[PDB]
Order: sequence, then structure tokens, then C-alpha cells
Amino acid sequence: VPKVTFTVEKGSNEKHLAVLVKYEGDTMAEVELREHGSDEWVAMTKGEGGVWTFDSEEPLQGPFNFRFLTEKGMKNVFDDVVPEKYTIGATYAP
Repeated sequence: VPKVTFTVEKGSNEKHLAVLVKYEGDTMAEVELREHGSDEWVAMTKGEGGVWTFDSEEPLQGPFNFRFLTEKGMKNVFDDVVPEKYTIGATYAP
């Protein structure tokens, strides 16, 4: 199995993405998300169980790029891992 997987949780909708960011061997300290084609990185709220959501006041344009800081100081970037046509429950791994 991969080390970093991005699972789209139940409740996601066009104006509300909810992702289960897992990194075997570490924990997320903060996860930012940049929409497709924007140069802006928005912060994501730490929901619980390790789910980071984001409530956009406009719909969200995929594919999505995620960037995180782990509790161990690991800071990686992943461009486009959750496509525009993501299916819920589905796990996306680079």
C-alpha cells in the first residue's frame, strides 16, 4: 500500500471538499489546498478523525493540489491528486 493516500469522505459536495489525508509514519499538522489553476493556497480546517475539510463559498475546481506539514516537520507538495470527478469513499494515491 502507498504511504500517502487521499480519501474523499462522505459529505463532500461542490462547495465542500472533505479529505482523509493519511501519511503512514506521520501525522498532519496543517494541510493546505490549492484549487486547479489558482495560485492561491487556502488553509484547511482540521475536522476530526483526521479529516480536513474546506467550505468554499463558490464551487471548487479540480483536480486538487494538496500541501501539508507533518508533526515531524515533513513538508511535501502533491499537485493534482484528487481529480475534478472524484468519487466519494474513493482513495487517491500518487
